[PDB]
Amino acid sequence: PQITLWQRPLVTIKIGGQLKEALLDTGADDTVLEEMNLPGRWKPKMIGGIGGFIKVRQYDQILIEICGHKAIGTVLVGPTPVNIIGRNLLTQIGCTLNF
Amino acid sequence: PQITLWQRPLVTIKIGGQLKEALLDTGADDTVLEEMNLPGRWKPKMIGGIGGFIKVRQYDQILIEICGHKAIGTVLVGPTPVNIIGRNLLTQIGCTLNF
Ligand SMILES: COC(=O)N[C@H](C(=O)Nc1ccccc1CC[C@@H]1CN[C@H](COC(=O)NCc2ccccc2)CO1)C(c1ccccc1)c1ccccc1
Ligand SMILES: [Cl-]
Ligand SMILES: [Cl-]
Ligand SMILES: [Cl-]
Repeated sequence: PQITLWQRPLVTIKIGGQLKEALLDTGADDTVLEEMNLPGRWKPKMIGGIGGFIKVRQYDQILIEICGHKAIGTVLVGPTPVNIIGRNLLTQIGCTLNF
Repeated sequence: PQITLWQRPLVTIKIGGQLKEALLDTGADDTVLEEMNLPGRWKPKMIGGIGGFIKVRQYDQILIEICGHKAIGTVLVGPTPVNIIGRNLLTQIGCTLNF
């Protein structure tokens, strides 16, 4: 699809068999989701946002569907104002910016 | 142009006669630039994101040339870690997400 930016680019994602709403964020290098359960082991990661740095849990090779496109990659879990799909997964779904 | 997401979507902007580098951020509702002087009246605002909030100055009706395209709108100025072009100006240049 072609998504305009008059409103927030919120889409449905599917992870762990559940639907969630998430923001397509070209300013984010990584994908960060609000508190949830994911399988396997996690590693520590510090991420910097507009307000400062936060600790998150890094899970690798996680299956996630974004706006109907399947991806398998790194998902960070932590305190975020909204679920964000960052460039690591936007590249997997073939997303570009155009003007 | 078609801007890839393999790297951060950084472009050249021109504002107040100054050339700067800025991030095209579909996850940002607003445009926020690192500390600089702008003409006219301003009012304070708090903007939130990962890590919390930052206090910024809000200037309205500001002219910005983004990657050669003129856009007018509100520009926030404060302690952001990177210059961000948010949706309020991305819409003006006809920027869309495509996949
Ligand atoms: C009242 O309205 C808001 O509070 N709006 C928020 C917003 O637009 N706020 C905002 C406005 C102007 C400039 C910068 C920012 C802050 C948001 C931008 C988003 N992209 C980059 C995200 O990049 C980072 O956080 N840095 C690195 C990183 C790496 C991996 C994963 C995430 C982030 C930089 O921050 C918004 C939002 C909040 C609640 C519900 C829906 C949306 C939001 C918050 C946090 C993340 C994404 C969006
Ligand atoms: Cl990844
Ligand atoms: Cl505006
Ligand atoms: Cl349009």
